[PDB]
Amino acid sequence: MNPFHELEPGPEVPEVVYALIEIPKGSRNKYELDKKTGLLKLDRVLYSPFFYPVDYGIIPQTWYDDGDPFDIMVIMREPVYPLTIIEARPIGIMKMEDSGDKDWKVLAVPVEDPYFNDWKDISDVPKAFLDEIAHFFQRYKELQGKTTKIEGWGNAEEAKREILRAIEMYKEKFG
Amino acid sequence: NPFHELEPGPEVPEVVYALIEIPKGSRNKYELDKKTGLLKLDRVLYSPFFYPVDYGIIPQTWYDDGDPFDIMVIMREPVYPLTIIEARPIGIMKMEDSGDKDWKVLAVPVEDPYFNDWKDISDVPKAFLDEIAHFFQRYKELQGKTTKIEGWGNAEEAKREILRAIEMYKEKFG
Amino acid sequence: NPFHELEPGPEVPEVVYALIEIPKGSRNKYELDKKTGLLKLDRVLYSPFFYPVDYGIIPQTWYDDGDPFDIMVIMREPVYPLTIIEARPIGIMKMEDSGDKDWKVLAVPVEDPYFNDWKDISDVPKAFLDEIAHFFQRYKELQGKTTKIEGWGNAEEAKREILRAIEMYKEKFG
Amino acid sequence: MNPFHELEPGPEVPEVVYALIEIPKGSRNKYELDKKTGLLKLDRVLYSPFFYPVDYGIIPQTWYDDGDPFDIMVIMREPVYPLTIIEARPIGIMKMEDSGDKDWKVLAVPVEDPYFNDWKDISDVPKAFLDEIAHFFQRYKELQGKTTKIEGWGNAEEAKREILRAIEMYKEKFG
Amino acid sequence: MNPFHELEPGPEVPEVVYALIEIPKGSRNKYELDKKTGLLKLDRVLYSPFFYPVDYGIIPQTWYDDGDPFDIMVIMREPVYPLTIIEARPIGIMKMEDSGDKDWKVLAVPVEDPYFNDWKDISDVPKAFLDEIAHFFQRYKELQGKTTKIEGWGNAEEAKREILRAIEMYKEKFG
Amino acid sequence: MNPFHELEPGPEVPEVVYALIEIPKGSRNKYELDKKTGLLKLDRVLYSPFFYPVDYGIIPQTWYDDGDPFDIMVIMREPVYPLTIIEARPIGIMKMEDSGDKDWKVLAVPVEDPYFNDWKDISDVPKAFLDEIAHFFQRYKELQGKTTKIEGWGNAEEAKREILRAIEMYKEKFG
Ligand SMILES: [Ca+2]
Ligand SMILES: [Ca+2]
Ligand SMILES: [Ca+2]
Ligand SMILES: [Ca+2]
Ligand SMILES: [Ca+2]
Ligand SMILES: [Ca+2]
Repeated sequence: MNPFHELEPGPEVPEVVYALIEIPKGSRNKYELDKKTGLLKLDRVLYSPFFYPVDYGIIPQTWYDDGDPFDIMVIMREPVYPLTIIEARPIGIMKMEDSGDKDWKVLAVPVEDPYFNDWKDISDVPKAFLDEIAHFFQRYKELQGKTTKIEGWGNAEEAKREILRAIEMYKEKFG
Repeated sequence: NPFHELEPGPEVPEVVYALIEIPKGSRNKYELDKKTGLLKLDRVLYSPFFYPVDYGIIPQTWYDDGDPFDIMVIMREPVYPLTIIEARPIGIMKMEDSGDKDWKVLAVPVEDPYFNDWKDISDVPKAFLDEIAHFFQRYKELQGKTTKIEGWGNAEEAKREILRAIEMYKEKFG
Repeated sequence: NPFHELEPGPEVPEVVYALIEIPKGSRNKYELDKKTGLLKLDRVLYSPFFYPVDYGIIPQTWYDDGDPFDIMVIMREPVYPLTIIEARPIGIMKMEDSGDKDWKVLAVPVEDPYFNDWKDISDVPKAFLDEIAHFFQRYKELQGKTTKIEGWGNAEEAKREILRAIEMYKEKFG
Repeated sequence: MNPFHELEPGPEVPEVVYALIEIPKGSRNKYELDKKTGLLKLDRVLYSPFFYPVDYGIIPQTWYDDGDPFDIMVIMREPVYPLTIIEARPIGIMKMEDSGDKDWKVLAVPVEDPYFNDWKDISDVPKAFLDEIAHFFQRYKELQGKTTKIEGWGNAEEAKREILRAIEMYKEKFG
Repeated sequence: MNPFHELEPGPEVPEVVYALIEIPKGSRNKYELDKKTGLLKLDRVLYSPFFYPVDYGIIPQTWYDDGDPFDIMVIMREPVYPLTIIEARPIGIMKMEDSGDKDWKVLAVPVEDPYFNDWKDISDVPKAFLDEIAHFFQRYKELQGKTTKIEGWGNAEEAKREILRAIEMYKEKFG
Repeated sequence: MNPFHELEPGPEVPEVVYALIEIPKGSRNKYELDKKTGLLKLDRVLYSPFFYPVDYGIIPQTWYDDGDPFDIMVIMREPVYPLTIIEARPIGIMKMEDSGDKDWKVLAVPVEDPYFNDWKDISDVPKAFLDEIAHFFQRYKELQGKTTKIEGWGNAEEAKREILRAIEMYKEKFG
């Protein structure tokens, strides 16, 4: 069974969504979901000594403008294992373009860690942390000759808007 | 869902399967999603405690608290979530959590020769039993929940409860 | 011995040195050997709890409990024991341990821009303060010791106590 | 169901095969796929304080002379998680017998780590590294009283021929 | 200052000794104390994928027949850092010869971990654990062409005897 | 006191030098020796989620054009602890400028890991690995607004000449 197709986008969209984690914070290995089988697959080893600064994954049953499931980054104190489901509250969105593709990514916090109880919008995140995430996506494919453009951060309302768009796109492509 | 498809064990109740959800050393509490059988984050423990054992469930069991029967396996090196271990029950922790009978089997892996002579609760260092009981006594304290630890039962008692849980599953499901 | 040779800080009490003894995530409790200044195992915590912060002492301080003044530094990645960190005090945990005044400074590292806007106790998520207090409330429970947590003071109060501890050191030693 | 039966042997066999990893480098726990459910299973804890020196798994849809799927060892700088699929280039083969059975193992490098771009055959591997792998397999079951015999290393050409034979054996026995 | 010369052999010799740890359990790197300076030094990387099964170090102010400080192995649940002092209770001794040298090693438990409160003699240790330690020292230098002979285990009384011998030897060589 | 002043530059300079490690591979924390006490000090947390790709330290009793001890990078398979001494063979040198200062760094392999026995010059290192190290230094201070310039790599001969120059500079400035 392919988790991407079988799980709902979340229990209370768009206030609480499911994040299906593919890459735990601290990994230099970039994993993806195998399209056919739903197994974890190594996509590549990052060409530079950078690590994913957040737990990284996808929202099930979404589709985005770049022709992939919609990506979500979840701030976890202790990283989870790949293929773990996290109930996540979206708090913002990173706007960026990768080789002409709109490759925006939702930023979210776990609902069930009380540490983040007061994080509800992009302004609640330390600025240095946002910069470190943006710098990662700006440079992580530099040695592969790819250029990415970081366009800035959007707030929680914008993230939620985009999640609803992505859910609709999925329904139109597969349903 | 691995909970339904796997047998309770290759030689019940002397050897059961433990389906591990939480490796020793984790502060994240994981459970199985009941719809899909994927691992799911239940919560992050509110206190800086870590699971002192690999923690999971015995497949095709059901217990008084309306959940699969819990099992704790002592592993020298923790396994990954969703790993099956063949485990020998050596005892049982008796506890209530918010008025529900929430007993948990203590077990050792059959395939680690380190534990070959552990066969009953008396073979476990007492400081180690204390640390496990203390974990369950306090790990939900900041969530305002009360747990009562009632003590430890021996291997025979553990095995009786396993048989009871295997029967309860058959009733409720088929 | 690093405790005696290092100054209390480059800009007391706004910036102090923390000499780390125990990295976050350790179950082993380390201290400095007073004769040699080497790291020494004090004990293994009796319960499966881990230090929720990097834990150490402020050099050339002394406190009411007859020890160097304790400091807890919030580090995203833990450091190695015997590492010096430049730390900004943002608060103070008030607690008694077996009748001794055992207060501990809470601090953030100056050189991690993540914490640039943490300047007082109100900037810390309350769940995090709770988890620290809970650790010290229960970590010696199985050793039969009682600790009393009296609450948190703010940055100004922390800095006053640091000045007091720096003076106490000068009295007792030279 | 069971990734061993559902996945193809590789996207471009035998030049590029899939390695389905069961044991990450650094593990003292020896895991195997439960061939009923396809879940990871603990087979044993190694009796000696040795760790797997490579990420160890099987090639899907293969069968070998010893009556199990064909083993593959992938050199990863950062170990992956169990049940991860890696696209791998075979560069050689370890010839060994375990309890009288032909228990040969493919040695491979990941296609998507540029570090190994110039590793194409067995002669590209540091000799000390080949020795460490062989010594592990020579001794890891010694306290269990089993005997293994290390017969040496074959080159990439030989490894690829054996992969094709294993693919054929699977077809005859199941397909 | 050199810790080997400055620290006493222990607070209550031979019932409780100091172990100055050089190698934490799980390390493949073999560290030693630099003779001149007392700093940690890499001696070698073990040639095989084996890890030290115990925290490993020396007793300060001792000298043994093999012309080195007397070695001690401490069973720790969580490994310590190098150059950490542990108050340790000797419970046995491993008898072995390395290239003609008597290279016996004390086995000990930490006084301040209540897990080991009842471990007082060699018979309290699981047999499989003793075997795993012995197998490690039997084979860890095999690829270096060295042969070691394991002669067996002695009890707590014998360990204590040897500690007293080693303390006296030190006094005669340096004092 | 201060290992930087007490230790010799190496046992057989410039063929074999001592590397005194300050930062283990994998660290995002940047450590430096406190030049008053010789204790390890946190200099900064890197502003970006990058990790040191090598074990990083200094050669004792050296001084360089940028007014600090000469930097050395040691390739270790398993990282060591801070303040560990490694006997290292120089195989090359990274030429770079940091804020207008000549901040060149020796690249070296450990003498006592047989894995690197055949690494003797810069051409023996996989090109992707040299690129990853250079990219780290090109970008690791970008969010601090500092600029570094990577000028390329020199061979073992050049590295050894620079080591001798640094040893001489130390003598003139302190000795
Ligand atoms: Ca995308
Ligand atoms: Ca239960
Ligand atoms: Ca105190
Ligand atoms: Ca085989
Ligand atoms: Ca010896
Ligand atoms: Ca420099």
